[PDB]
Amino acid sequence: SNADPYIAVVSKGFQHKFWVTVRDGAEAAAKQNGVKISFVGPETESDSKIQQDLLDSEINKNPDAIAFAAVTGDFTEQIKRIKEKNIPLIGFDSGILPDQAQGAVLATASTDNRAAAAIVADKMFEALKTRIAAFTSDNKAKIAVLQLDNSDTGIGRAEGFVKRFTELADGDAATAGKYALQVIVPTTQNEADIANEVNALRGKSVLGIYLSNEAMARGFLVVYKSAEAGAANTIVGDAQDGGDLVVMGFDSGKPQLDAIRNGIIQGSVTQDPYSIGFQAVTLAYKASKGESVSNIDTGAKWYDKTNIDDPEIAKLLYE
Repeated sequence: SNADPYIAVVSKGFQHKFWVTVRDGAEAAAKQNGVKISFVGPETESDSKIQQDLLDSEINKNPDAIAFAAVTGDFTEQIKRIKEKNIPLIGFDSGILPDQAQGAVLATASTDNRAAAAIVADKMFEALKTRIAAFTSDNKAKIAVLQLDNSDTGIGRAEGFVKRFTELADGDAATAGKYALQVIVPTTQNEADIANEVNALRGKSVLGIYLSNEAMARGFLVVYKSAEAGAANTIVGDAQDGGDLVVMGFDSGKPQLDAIRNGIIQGSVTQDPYSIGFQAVTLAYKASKGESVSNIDTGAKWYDKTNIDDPEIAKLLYE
């Protein structure tokens, strides 16, 4: 309220420790602007019904504004009510799916998925361009894209890579026509479903694999477990040309970080969770004051063995 400023932040919960850092960012912005926040989310990201309930509970408080990062599910009833109550609504992280927003979402603070994925395409092209030139139109080099789902996030993290990789590889006459991108969506983001898709990529089948999220990386790591020559379940010698698989990811988490340290994954892109949270509350606060707001791109950064322990990179990663 005016006398006791209050903004509701409905998050994806703490299944993934990324969200501890987002909370830190949010609490910082809240203190800077003199506003109390709630920071509430489901126990796991599959608990859509509890996230619906928590969002309803917060709407009922008549907060000055709401910042929202939707898990998978249908929040149209809640967003419809927000719109009717004229509560300013901000998305953050993946925010509100566009087909649910109903004209009510003023602005969103988030990573640009397509741009982050394009960084991975740039690095993959760099790594594979000489290797691809050895293939032919009748026997193309293959790069697999493990797309996490058919949501806005999965589509954008896949499309961003595909668009940029195609631009680079068609633009270079030594590579054009000699490659094919294989876009694979596992039937769920559960372990067996992802591992079973990664199984078809064994045995000198592909040159590279792009892992669109942490769940993809975990599933991949069920199957590939070493970057030593001659070792069980190794990336070494298992590429389509008998070289080593070039595998790149997105986000972090301990299994992924260890895979980068151990040389199984060449590198990944990280988001800036603190900034996501800080900018979410900032936008919400400004919108609560009737100030004009606009989408904010919090960006993404490549990380690899060379910079993983740099303090400014380390602070973006999570276990």
